[PDB]
Amino acid sequence: PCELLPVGVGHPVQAMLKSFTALSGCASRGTTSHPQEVHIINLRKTAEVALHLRPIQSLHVHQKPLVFILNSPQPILWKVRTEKLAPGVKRIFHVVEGSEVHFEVSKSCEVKVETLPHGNEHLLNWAHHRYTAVTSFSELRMAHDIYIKVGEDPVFSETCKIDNKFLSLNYLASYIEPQPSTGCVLSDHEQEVHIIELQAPNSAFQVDVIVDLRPLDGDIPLHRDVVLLLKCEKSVNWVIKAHKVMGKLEIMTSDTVSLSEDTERLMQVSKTVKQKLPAGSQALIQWAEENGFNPVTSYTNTPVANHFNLRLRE
Repeated sequence: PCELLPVGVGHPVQAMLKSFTALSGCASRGTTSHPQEVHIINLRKTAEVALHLRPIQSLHVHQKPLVFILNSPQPILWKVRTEKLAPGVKRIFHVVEGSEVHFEVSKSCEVKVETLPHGNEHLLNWAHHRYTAVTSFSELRMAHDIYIKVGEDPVFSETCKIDNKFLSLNYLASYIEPQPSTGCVLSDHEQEVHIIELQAPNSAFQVDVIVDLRPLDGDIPLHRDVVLLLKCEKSVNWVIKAHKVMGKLEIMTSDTVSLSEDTERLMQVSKTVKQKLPAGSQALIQWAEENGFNPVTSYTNTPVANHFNLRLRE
């Protein structure tokens, strides 16, 4: 009695794809002997971007003058959020026409509108003409939030040589995109059994696929037993993150399973034993019903995702 269909917003399982948007970059300690730090962001395709700023781990407070060169193909409204950045310090922002910068405030700070080149090397050259040395360069495929850790890190060489394989935890951007699925809702004894069949987690091997478990409500914690049948064509590590749900948790899969500390505390997780599950909705619902997991609540088939939001009834 499972009529498989493209799922709607009410389906209990909602798939998402999380990704880091870095394309290329560099970092340098070469600004140490210069009066200011220069950080370049080169964004690729009104748009709003939150720019989170904090010092590198080896610094308690950051007080060195800052220069941000914020390049984008279309205008952007920048929202600057800072933590442990000393007030009253001269911080400059170079943006494109139509772009603006807003802060969580006039005190040694200005926004300059520029004509900026689009090529990475040309933008780096534009910066070298105004400042002798640059602290970081990050080319990004887009983003909702950009996280920059300011300060001259000693691990870096003296120059900024852009590299398409460069990655620093100091300069990161995150993007989360909802993904479509097919599936069906079928239905008891304060238990829910959910079958998630993922075709691909993104060819990055043994990557994490998060299963986030919460009440649909969000304000009221639930007493519910949960059974998860997790199947993937590729090798994945299923990461279980339960919130505001207490009960038995049974996981059926041939893959490895990581449990969050909150999950092990909230729920009574049965020792996961590797289960060889069949493929397809028909064979998976039948397997569940034959191994004492009755009734099945839902089945979800997802072509691509590395994050699932499972919301339990009431």
